[PDB]
Amino acid sequence: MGSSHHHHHHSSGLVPRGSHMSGNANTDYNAAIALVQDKSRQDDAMVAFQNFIKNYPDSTYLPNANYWLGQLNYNKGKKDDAAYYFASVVKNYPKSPKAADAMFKVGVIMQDKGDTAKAKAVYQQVISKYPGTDGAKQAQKRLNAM
Repeated sequence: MGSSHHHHHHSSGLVPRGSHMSGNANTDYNAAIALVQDKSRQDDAMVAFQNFIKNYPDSTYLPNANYWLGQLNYNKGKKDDAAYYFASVVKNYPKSPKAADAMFKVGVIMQDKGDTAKAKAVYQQVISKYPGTDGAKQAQKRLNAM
């Protein structure tokens, strides 16, 4: 009918039992969504990360796992869909690098759609607004180059 969202598969294993982080969401998610980046795993990410952004509230990168999706899903030709993905993560994660990163990268699609005039300003923003962050770092090139 439409009940394809039963809460399960939350405990994968390990369960950090140290003073440091173990099973870093950073790494496992960067590994999940690295799939989106992977031109052979664009779908395997959507399945990977679905585990992250929806089924891993417990994981730090719950929001940002969507980040990697916000950039890459866009570059998948979802110049619409991930464009809002970013909007979601930049929103959700105020402290993520994604707020910058996809500010930069989804900050990129604009020109693709035709806001290299307006949205180019987006870049200028990350550089100064998101300064020295994943986005501001790469957006600096767009501020200077393109």
